Amino acid sequence: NLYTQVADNEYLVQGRMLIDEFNEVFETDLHMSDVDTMAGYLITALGTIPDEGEKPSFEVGNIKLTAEEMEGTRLLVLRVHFYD
Ligand SMILES: [Zn+2]
Ligand SMILES: [Zn+2]
Ligand SMILES: [Zn+2]
Ligand SMILES: [Zn+2]
Repeated sequence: NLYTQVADNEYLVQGRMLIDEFNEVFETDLHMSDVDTMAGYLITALGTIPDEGEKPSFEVGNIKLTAEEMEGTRLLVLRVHFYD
């Protein structure tokens, strides 16, 4: 699967998940031109590639996206929290 829940309002999302897929699953409104995946989305939004083990976040609307797992410079897994 491209994502899994871990707790109320909190999920792990594979970097390869399409932004459009994420919006369909989660009822969100993310958009970014010339970028198709959630890995590309978060990397672009952060503006810098995190070190392995470094877990910066980007907030947008009621969502917080965290770089949960890097494999070299590839963003493998995002953590997503939803707020009210
Ligand atoms: Zn949490
Ligand atoms: Zn740093
Ligand atoms: Zn390192
Ligand atoms: Zn390494």
